Amino acid sequence: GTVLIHVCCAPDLLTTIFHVRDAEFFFYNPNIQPLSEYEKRREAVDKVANHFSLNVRYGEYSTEEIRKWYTAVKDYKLGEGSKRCERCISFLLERTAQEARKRGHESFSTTLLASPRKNLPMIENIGKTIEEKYGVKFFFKNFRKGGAYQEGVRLSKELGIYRQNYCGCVFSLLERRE
Ligand SMILES: Nc1nc2c(ncn2[C@@H]2O[C@H](COP(=O)(O)O)[C@@H](O)[C@H]2O)c(=O)[nH]1
Ligand code: SF4
Ligand SMILES: [Cl-]
Ligand SMILES: [Fe+3]
Repeated sequence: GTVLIHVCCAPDLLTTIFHVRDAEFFFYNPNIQPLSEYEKRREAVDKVANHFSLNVRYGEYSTEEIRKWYTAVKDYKLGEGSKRCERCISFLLERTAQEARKRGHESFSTTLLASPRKNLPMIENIGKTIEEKYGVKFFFKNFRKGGAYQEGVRLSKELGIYRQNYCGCVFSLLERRE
């Protein structure tokens, strides 16, 4: 009855932990470029985990791992919200479900469900598709409900947690400029 929860960023982790109790977290995001930004986001997650004694596992981040992600999304390099993001989130959640099976967790989820930008129907579709493939149950919750999003905002402010202004990939950084 344990869940492995992919973590995109510390602000969305803060929103999520208002609602989840006995979870292992999995910080895996080869979509975040460049390395300096990956490390800044990772350190914010580490700060939250130390503050609240969370159990966080950190996934692979390497030139090889980034190349695998880029292959998955390359054919739609379109805007945010399109087939490119469907491929990106499926890549992240596939790796998470793989890890969940390896570590004995019967369920998996993602803090992307707490992000106000993301498309919840798209994420739930991806999660349920991956559930069918790996036999790890996808746990869906609107993590922003119950006032948790605003609750994540005030914890982020009090803790001094880095709050990014682009989704993470190079494409989203360019779309930020335009
Ligand atoms: N700082 C912060 N970023 C978030 C949060 N939730 C999702 N994000 C990500 O940060 C990106 C910031 O993009 P923008 O704020 O320019 O729209 C979003 O598109 C999303 O991918 C959050 O709660 N706080
Ligand atoms: S905008 Fe976000 S979800 Fe879409 S491809 Fe880039 S990192 Fe992935
Ligand atoms: Cl995010
Ligand atoms: Fe996030």
